[PDB]
Amino acid sequence: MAKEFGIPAAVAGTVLNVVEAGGWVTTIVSILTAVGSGGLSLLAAAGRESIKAYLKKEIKKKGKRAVIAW
Repeated sequence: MAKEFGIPAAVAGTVLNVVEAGGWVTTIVSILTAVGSGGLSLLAAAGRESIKAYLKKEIKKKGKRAVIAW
């Protein structure tokens, strides 16, 4: 999230913590839209898939730490 979307670690970690805690899609969308272009780009990358499901799958694929870095 950091290297490929320019989302800072503190925001990225917050978002992934919400994902892992089973938080609401609305919360994730609000944080990502508020961080600006990087968050908008990440939402775009998810396509039509729920941003929650998309990040869940990225965490499964790469591990949480690597998703933050990404």
